[PDB]
Order: sequence, then structure tokens, then C-alpha cells
Amino acid sequence: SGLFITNEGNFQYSNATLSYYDPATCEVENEVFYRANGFKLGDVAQSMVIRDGIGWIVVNNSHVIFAIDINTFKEVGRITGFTSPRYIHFLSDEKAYVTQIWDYRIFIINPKTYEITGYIECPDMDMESGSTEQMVQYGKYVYVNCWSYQNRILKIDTETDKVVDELTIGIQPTSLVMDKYNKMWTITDGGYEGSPYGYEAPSLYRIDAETFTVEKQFKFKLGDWPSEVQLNGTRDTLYWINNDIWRMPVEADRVPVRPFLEFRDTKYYGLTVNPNNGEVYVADAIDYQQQGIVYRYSPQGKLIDEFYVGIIPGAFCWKL
Ligand SMILES: [C-]#N
Ligand code: NA
Ligand code: NA
Ligand code: NA
Ligand code: NA
Ligand code: NA
Repeated sequence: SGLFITNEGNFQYSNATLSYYDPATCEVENEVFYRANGFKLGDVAQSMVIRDGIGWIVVNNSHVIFAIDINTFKEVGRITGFTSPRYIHFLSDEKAYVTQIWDYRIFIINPKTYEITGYIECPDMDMESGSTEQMVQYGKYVYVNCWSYQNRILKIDTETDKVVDELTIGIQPTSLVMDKYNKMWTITDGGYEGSPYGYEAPSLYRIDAETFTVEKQFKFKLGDWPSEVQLNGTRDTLYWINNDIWRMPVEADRVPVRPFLEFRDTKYYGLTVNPNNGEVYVADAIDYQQQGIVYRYSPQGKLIDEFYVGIIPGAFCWKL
């Protein structure tokens, strides 16, 4: 297999980069999109998905998704015109959703023709403070967290491409996963000091997908800035960032007393679990200025390897 690491770079500086790591050789190649194509991705490489041999790289502040050949890293296509794209979720070969910040609409695209083919309007949301983020599928429904200056999960009917329900929670749910019991997990960041929207103790929520109801809420400390719920491949061990890297069984009624990886006065910023072998990768932004590092741990928190990537490594994509 292989591991892609997206590096956000510094917002408004256009130093986003792509890295590729071979776990069998413990070798990283940096700046791989430039190496293959002789131009740069742009500003804030946010997320990446692979479908049918094609890697889709969301470049948040370059209004673009690139489609790359996952072996040569060559650009094979692109889609432009996104307000500020976040995440891409495929419904079929000919339909995906692309979420957005600073927009009240989710973009619908045809990945086969490289086209925007529609919009989903979100209720009670404007361009000024709009935000849609990560997506999980539940039968014909997609659930989407509304992050920046928002406090909702939305439920979208993917047949009609319409928002059919919403749930209000604590401010700024950051991420979204679905465990093996069809329970969604989200973790809020709690906003920031000086925010026009608010600042509070963040929470981790377990939400039933069937009924769209909160089953558990674990409240953290004011000043915490949690993020990045992730699951293992079996979808029964939840991971997240809150200073440390934390994990717990998705069946837990209590939060852990010991983290998977202790805070070290750095900036743990991205997180993935190998879906096949359980190995945990942690992307550390360090101070958000210098070259970041990824840490590869065994399922027991033994460091297998670590390697320098680009600036502000934020997201991972497995090539299996
Ligand atoms: C600001 N994340
Ligand atoms: Na950048
Ligand atoms: Na933007
Ligand atoms: Na709004
Ligand atoms: Na967003
Ligand atoms: Na906070």
C-alpha cells in the first residue's frame, strides 16, 4: 500500500504540498505533485480521496479539486469554481458532493465529466459565515457537520439532493465518522477567545444515525481545541485530537484516563488509522511554520517510524 499526506501549508501563502510515504520501505517523497507535474497545488490542500485509481485532492483556497493518477501523480483532470472546497464524498461514479466554507451551498459535481452539476442550499446559512465540512453516508442519507461559525449536523436526502433534517449541538463540530453500530461521532472545537460566534467547553458526541439523536456527550475543558475524530478499519475504536491523541472503544461510557500519545508542546494536527493493520499516523504541525512531521505508531503506541513532510500536514489518504 501507500500513504498520501496532504500539507495545508500556511493559509494565503500558497505553499501547500503533497507527500507520499511507502510503509514497506519507510521512505517519504515530498513535493510529489510538483515533482510529477512541474506546478504547485496551491493554497490549503485540505483533503484527499481515492476512487477507482484516481486521487481527488481538495485545494481549499485555490477553488479547485485536482484528479491525479495515483501511480504517476500526474494531473488527469480538475474541477474549478468552488467557493472554498473542504471534502468530497462520492455517491456514484457520476455524482459527488463538495462541501465548502464561506458558502451556504454544497456543490454537486460529476467526477466523470469534471463538472459542477448542482447545488444543495443549507437552511439558515449565508455566504458570510457558511460552513459544511465532513460527510458520512447512512443508506440514502448523507450527514454533514457544519463547522465554522455553525453548530449543526445536517441530514441530506441524496435522491433529491435536499437537506431534510438538522440537529443542533455545541458550537463548531469539526469532523464526522460512523462507527460499526451506525452511531455517528463528532467532536466540537469550542470556538476561540474573541470569536463573534462563541467560546465554550467543547464536547464529543455519539449520535444515532437511525433516529438522528444524541446518545452520549462527553464535555471537555474550556480552552481545549479538539478535532479529528477518526476510526480504525473495523470502526470500533475512536481516535481524536485534544492536545494528546486519545482513543476509546466506541462502546465506552467513560473517556480514557491515558492518551494514545501524550502532548509534547507541539501541534498534533492530522490523524489516520491504517484500515488493514491498525497502525496510527499522527501529523504534527510543530508550530505551524517549520516542516511538519508524521509519526507512525503500532496499535500499542510503539513508534515504528517518523518522517518529515510539508508544512501543516492536515490529512491522509490510503492507497490500498
Ligand atoms: C482555525 N482552524
Ligand atoms: Na498554503
Ligand atoms: Na477561501
Ligand atoms: Na451562516
Ligand atoms: Na467548512
Ligand atoms: Na476552543
